[PDB]
Amino acid sequence: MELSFGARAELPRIHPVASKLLRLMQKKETNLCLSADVSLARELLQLADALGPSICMLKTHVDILNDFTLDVMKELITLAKCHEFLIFEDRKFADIGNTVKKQYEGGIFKIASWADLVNAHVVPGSGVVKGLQEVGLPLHRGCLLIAEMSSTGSLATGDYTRAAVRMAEEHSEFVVGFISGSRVSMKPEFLHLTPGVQLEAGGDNLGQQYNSPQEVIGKRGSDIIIVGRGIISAADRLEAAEMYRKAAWEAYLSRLG
Amino acid sequence: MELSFGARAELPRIHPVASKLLRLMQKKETNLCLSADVSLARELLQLADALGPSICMLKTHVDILNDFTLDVMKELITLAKCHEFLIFEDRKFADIGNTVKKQYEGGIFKIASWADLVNAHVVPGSGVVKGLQEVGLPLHRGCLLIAEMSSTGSLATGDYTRAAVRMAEEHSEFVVGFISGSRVSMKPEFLHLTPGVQLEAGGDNLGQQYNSPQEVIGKRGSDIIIVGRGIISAADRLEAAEMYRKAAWEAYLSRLG
Ligand SMILES: *c1cc(=O)[nH]c(=O)n1[C@@H]1O[C@H](COP(=O)(O)O)[C@@H](O)[C@H]1O
Ligand SMILES: *c1cc(=O)[nH]c(=O)n1[C@@H]1O[C@H](COP(=O)(O)O)[C@@H](O)[C@H]1O
Repeated sequence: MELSFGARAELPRIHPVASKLLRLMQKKETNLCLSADVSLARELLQLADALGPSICMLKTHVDILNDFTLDVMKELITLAKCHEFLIFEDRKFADIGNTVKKQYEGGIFKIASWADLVNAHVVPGSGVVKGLQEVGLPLHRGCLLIAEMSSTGSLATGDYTRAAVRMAEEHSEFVVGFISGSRVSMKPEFLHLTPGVQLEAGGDNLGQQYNSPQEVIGKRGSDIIIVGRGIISAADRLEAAEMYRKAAWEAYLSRLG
Repeated sequence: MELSFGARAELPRIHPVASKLLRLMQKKETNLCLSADVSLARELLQLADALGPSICMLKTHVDILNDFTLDVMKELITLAKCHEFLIFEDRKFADIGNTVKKQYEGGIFKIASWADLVNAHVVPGSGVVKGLQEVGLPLHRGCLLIAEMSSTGSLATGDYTRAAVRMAEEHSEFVVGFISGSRVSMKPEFLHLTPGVQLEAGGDNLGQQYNSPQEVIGKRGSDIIIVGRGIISAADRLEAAEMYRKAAWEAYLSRLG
């Protein structure tokens, strides 16, 4: 039974951050997450402001921003609130629980302070979730687990993927979904976000593989497309965002009915 | 056919960074890596200077330093050059090649500018290495691949571990060894570094598991112990560093002859 995003936002077991996301996706007719892979704060903020109305989420790698400051993140939060999107830091935590707690809370980035969502690899065991959870829980944050990767040679397959799904189910108080190439859980309260998405066929020279919105959302049953270069490399990033938005939304509509 | 660290440093296929590390290990009679998990630059620099004579390597998590600057790294390098230890940033890269490249060279940390060694998870496939290599090779750096983890429920086992070893052998121009719990390659050009080490049996509250230096170096055939809290939490950190050094060094001597 396929439910709309709006309905899924009202599921009994839904995390408040997931419900906030699903509600705005429904309101704005977007299941597009912009992967804002830029190195300048000015470009990041200009993108967030211009594309804000077209996206449900903005994915960051703050560790590549050459002029990061917490004030940059303050201005980002302002735009997120104004245009209604969540902020997802793609930190891909992959260390023991005691370490990731500090990497999430502390340092120069203070990620937990501005990021609605973060994600984690499951290779260290559930301790990685337990550690992030100690920080994220009171702050009403959520976490995505990396069940599959988009890159050539990915070891996130078979039993590895299954362990990711189990770990998510076992920590549903904080884990709100997956980074994956397709649906991996049948529980509707879990979000599926998919990177490796472009309108055109291809990859890059460093192992990335691309599939289309239609394939990923329609055929593979994912919820949200994550798109970097497909948008960022366009001359007009707003036009490109709209293109990806309409693709992903219609693919979702067709799956519904 | 086991060779001393001094002999391994001279092997024809040895990477320069590994050779430099092996020679100072022999000179100083230390196969101890200090895990300097502190949140203040002052404390990082203090520990590095005080414990420098006892260690072959200092392992950092620069993303937990509340007051990182590149000047703090310039100074760390001064101490490293004075006391003769390498700097290892335990960044645990786990993203696609295109992204890790920028995370290694760029952002606020400029890791590649100051870290002799970094490490990477193998889960994304070999693109994670090819990306890092593009930055590391020009800068004369080395990389360790994460073949096994110390934590409860680690998925870095069996075929995953084998994939890590193959990935290393196929990228021997940049990969100089492994993060592992035991010897996983029979090639003497590769280093093995093992975290999860304490004199006493135990673990932490978030999935860390500990084995002793004698078990890890002696029985399991690893080269270098990585120790954080075992030293930092002791009342006398110098005496603590010396106990771990002497344990690890004696275990190496006994295995050798
Ligand atoms: C994360 C996990 C994964 O499996 N694949 C990925 O590509 N990523 C991150 O998503 C973004 C893809 O951007 P693009 O290829 O559309 O430009 C990127 O930031 C990568 O780190
Ligand atoms: C990295 C990989 C691994 O498998 N296990 C690890 O513990 N780590 C890192 O090593 C350090 C262990 O420190 P301690 O438990 O001796 O204090 C820590 O920095 C962890 O991130």
